[PDB]
Order: sequence, then structure tokens, then C-alpha cells
Amino acid sequence: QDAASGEQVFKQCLVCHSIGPGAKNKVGPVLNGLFGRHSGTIEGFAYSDANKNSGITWTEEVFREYIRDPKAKIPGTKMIFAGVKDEQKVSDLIAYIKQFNADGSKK
Ligand code: HEC
Repeated sequence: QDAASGEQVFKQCLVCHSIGPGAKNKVGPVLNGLFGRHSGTIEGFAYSDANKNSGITWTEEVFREYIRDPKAKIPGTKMIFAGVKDEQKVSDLIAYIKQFNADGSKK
């Protein structure tokens, strides 16, 4: 869907997460090159066991179920965030995050 719209959705994430060039870890891990990556593997971040040992691989499908209700998909996770319930927002959110390569550069 719409990346430009996803950027506005991402603003709730921006508080804890960084994306794009020069992104660094904050309260949450950097989200550059998220899709396809295994959960709990961004270097330098202190993940909870819940996240680190979950065995999840981030695909669009799994990401959509997770962002809807984080604590439901990863009980005990440190990401105390309510989640994004809107079907359209999630699709735009995905479109926005997918533009980035692991190094922050735009595809
Ligand atoms: C701080 C109050 C956060 C907000 C708002 C959002 N996220 Fe977050 N996220 C945060 C933490 C502390 C962590 C680590 C959790 C843990 O248990 O260690 C995370 C993690 C994620 C992950 C998994 C990352 C990975 O496995 O490498 C994802 C995919 C993620 N968060 C995405 C995300 C999005 C898209 C958000 C806005 C809708 C969002 N988070 C908000 C902290 C915070």
C-alpha cells in the first residue's frame, strides 16, 4: 500500500525505534531491513528472552499478526505497546518499513 501514509503511522514507533540512515538502537532495536530477519538478532540490543528465543522470522504475515497485539504473539515482551488494529494502517506501515535496506538506504 501507501509508503507515504505508512510514514505517518510509523510516528508512534519512532519514539522507541529508529529507521533510515544513521539509525541507532534506542528503547527499541533499529528496524532497517526488518523483513526476512530472525527475531532478536539486531546487534547491540538487549532483547528479552521472550523476544530472543521466540523462533520467529519476520515475514509480512507474521508481522501483521504481531503488530495487532504484540503481547499476544510474544508474551512477556518488553515492547509494552498496544498495537495497531487498523487493517489499512498496517498495510501502509509495512509499505513504509519495506523501503529500507539493512543499512538504512532506500531500495
Ligand atoms: C517503545 C514504547 C515502543 C514502541 C511505541 C514500539 N516499539 Fe517495537 N520494540 C520496543 C522494544 C523494547 C522492543 C524489544 C522488545 C523485547 O522484548 O526485547 C521492540 C521490538 C519490536 C520488534 C521485534 C524486533 C526484533 O525481533 O528484532 C518489532 C518488529 C517492533 N518492535 C516493531 C514496532 C513497530 C512497527 C512499532 C510501531 C507500530 C513499534 N515497534 C512500536 C519498543 C517499542
